[PDB]
Amino acid sequence: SVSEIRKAQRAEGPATILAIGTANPANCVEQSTYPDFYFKITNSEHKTELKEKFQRMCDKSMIKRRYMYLTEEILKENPNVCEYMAPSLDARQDMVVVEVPRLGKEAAVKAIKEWGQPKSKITHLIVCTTSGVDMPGADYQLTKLLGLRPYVKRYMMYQQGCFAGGTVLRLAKDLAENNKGARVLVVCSEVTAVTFRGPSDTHLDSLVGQALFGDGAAALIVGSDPVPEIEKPIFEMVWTAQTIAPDSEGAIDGHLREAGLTFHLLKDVPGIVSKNITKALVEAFEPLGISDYNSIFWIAHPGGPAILDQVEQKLALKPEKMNATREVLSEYGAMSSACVLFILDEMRKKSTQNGLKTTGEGLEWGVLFGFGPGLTIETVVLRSVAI
Amino acid sequence: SVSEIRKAQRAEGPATILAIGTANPANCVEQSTYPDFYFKITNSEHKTELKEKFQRMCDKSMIKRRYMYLTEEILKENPNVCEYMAPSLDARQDMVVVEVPRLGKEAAVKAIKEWGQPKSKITHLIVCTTSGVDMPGADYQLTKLLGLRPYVKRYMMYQQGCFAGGTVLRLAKDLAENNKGARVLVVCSEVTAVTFRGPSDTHLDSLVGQALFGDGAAALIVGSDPVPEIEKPIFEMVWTAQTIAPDSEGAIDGHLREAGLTFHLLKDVPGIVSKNITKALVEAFEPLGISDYNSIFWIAHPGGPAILDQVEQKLALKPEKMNATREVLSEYGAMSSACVLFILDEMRKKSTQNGLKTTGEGLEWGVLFGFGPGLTIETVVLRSVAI
Ligand SMILES: CC(C)(COP(=O)(O)OP(=O)(O)OC[C@H]1O[C@@H](n2cnc3c(N)ncnc32)[C@H](O)[C@@H]1OP(=O)(O)O)[C@@H](O)C(=O)NCCC(=O)NCCS
Ligand SMILES: CC(C)(COP(=O)(O)OP(=O)(O)OC[C@H]1O[C@@H](n2cnc3c(N)ncnc32)[C@H](O)[C@@H]1OP(=O)(O)O)[C@@H](O)C(=O)NCCC(=O)NCCS
Repeated sequence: SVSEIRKAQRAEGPATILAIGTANPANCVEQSTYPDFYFKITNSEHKTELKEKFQRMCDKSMIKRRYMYLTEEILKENPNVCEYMAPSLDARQDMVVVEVPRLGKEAAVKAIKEWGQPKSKITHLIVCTTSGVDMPGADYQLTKLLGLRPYVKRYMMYQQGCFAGGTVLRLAKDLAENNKGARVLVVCSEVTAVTFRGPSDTHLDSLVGQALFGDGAAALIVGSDPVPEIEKPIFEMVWTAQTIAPDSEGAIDGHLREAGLTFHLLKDVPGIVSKNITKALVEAFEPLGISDYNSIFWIAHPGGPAILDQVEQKLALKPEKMNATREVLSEYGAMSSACVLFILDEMRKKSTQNGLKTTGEGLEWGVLFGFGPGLTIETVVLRSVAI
Repeated sequence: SVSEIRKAQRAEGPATILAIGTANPANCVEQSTYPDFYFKITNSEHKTELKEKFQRMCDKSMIKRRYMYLTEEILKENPNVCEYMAPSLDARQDMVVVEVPRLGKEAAVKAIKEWGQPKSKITHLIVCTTSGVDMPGADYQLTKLLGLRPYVKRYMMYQQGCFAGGTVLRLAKDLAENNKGARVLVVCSEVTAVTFRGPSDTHLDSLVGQALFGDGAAALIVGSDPVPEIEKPIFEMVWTAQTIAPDSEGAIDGHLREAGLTFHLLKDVPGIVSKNITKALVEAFEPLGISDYNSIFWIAHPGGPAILDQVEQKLALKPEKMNATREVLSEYGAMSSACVLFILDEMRKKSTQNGLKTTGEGLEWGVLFGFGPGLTIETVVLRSVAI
């Protein structure tokens, strides 16, 4: 009886990513000229030293542009958003409670189109965001916007931060694998309207966030037991882990206050990530018998370029390993949770477009990393799919 | 290879609740005298009509007392919290970012003691709260406070609302069932310091929340494949669902603003719940061949007494079905997500104490309901355990 129900209820194979679709606000912000725009829009042109400092951060960022919900016209109507710290949460919340599900919606409609199956077959819905919170949440708004069934099972992940691209995958794996037929829509939608703020020379950590963060959503359809020649696997999830690096208390903290979401960097993030990445890698791939980290395909949250460079240096990865990750950093900036999902998209499209044998750059096994508050490391083990 | 990994990775039996422990702030607030305390502490004694209205709500509430982090001494130091709508989120956040994990901690240490196994066997941690958000979140604070392993896999459910006692169970089921050996610590910790506010005669819905909400945490250890005679099952989870009632847009909304968390009731919650409960029940128990709702044991989020009375009337449940739920309402008030978990505790202790044959009041099959924003209904199907 209960064991017979349990056997009939559960799926059989590994959770598989079966579609990926992305969206970004229409406003494109060039990085090259960004320090002049940002310092003028925040009435900080008098702060010469600080500005110079910010131009060096933007030039070193390895970001060419970012898409941003916030425009100059929005910023001229919200001077409290332009100050470093002024009461402004109600204004930010009003932007992102709407923008998050609207952008989410765009991304999900593309993934759903790629998937090709009836949206009423969507059984579970994971929404993930670091901007804004609301009740009913963005999961409820998206259910309504997309026309999903009313009984879809919802997972609203609010205020998670930069590692949550790995969390959503970790979550989606167990939902798809334990429920026969389940098809998970995963939406990660991040708008920086909640974090934008003016510059202050005693809060340079906050200034780094202003050079690096950008907006965007990605959506996946995740499922086990794909219907062959009807659904088309892209990646398979095999294993996951989540861990907190030692000696990293306060490395990446973010508080939602009356003045919005503030971020504070209190340790050395690039050096904590580098120092701990090997540990993560051995815990993942030692049971797979693999020890050569240039033989797997990589996905790494690009929390800025120094994380990437210090991980590549640490392990002696060839320069090419981080190509997809850096191509996403270049074109969109760090989109918090959505970022690693754009990198899966970027990798599978490039491998397919270039005639490679797998969606994992020609390779079989892959890794995806999420880095963020705690200092937290999310690891997902992937296997590519032939062709 | 991947199928062999998948077979070795997954658990076998149904997710089982193996310990439950609860905690509440030490301040006990009598309901009988509460309208005099509340109207004086919010400088609203001049509002006679409103006060009378509130005394009738408190007398009708069927709540004898509630435990509250907020004291008069805290309230005299935060007059902005005492007003209906004054800027006060930073003050509330500072209370609940600390109180949530501290209260959570108390509850979890009791469940962990009851469970009896090494805390290092805790593989997953679900924290659920509707009060406050922070990064790193309360999941991270609790990992640290309890000494859990650094690699515990964390699920931070922020700003979920009153149905999330059913969500956490739905989540815990799939984590325990898909991962061999996994042992889930589930903590639901709700402090109303984020919602307390003064009275306003054009916002009576907000006034209802002030009569009903109270604080508290509950913790569970959830696992499949219990080790017989080492771990002691209390309830087994068989099936879950989550759904959004038709025609309920805006029934229970809650916005986190600069003035704190506000709640708004825009429809008839008791009549929406009653009207839809039968549907939920048939979707759950029709595949079990059961149609007599007095033959299963009940657990219902007591979002106030009218929900309970209108559900009991609708279905013709004997008065006794809602005994445990109402005993928790009586002693603690509505503790949001934690509430239904206190009711499982209350039911299994009473059945054991009174010599009944199961922990489900002598009965085999049971149901737990979560009601909240959307208008959302969470259903969990339970089976009791012998003795
Ligand atoms: C910011 C970044 C793009 C600059 O690239 P870079 O290769 O490191 O370039 P540089 O070393 O010349 O330094 C850039 C500026 O960062 C500033 N900076 C970065 N972290 C700082 C900190 N904790 N305190 C003070 N300044 C800091 C420096 O003052 C420096 O300005 P400078 O020219 O006056 O000296 C790189 O530092 C980076 O990727 N940082 C991100 C790390 C991170 O934690 N991201 C987390 C997201 S919240
Ligand atoms: C509040 C409650 C405890 C009172 O019990 P009761 O059996 O219904 O008692 P009564 O019908 O005499 O009414 C109590 C007061 O509720 C007030 N009330 C409740 N909902 C209201 C609404 N939407 N608009 C105005 N007043 C409302 C009434 O004005 C009434 O005051 P009264 O004596 O001036 O007329 C019961 O209404 C209840 O359980 N409400 C909860 C429903 C709910 O949505 N909970 C969701 C949590 S956010």
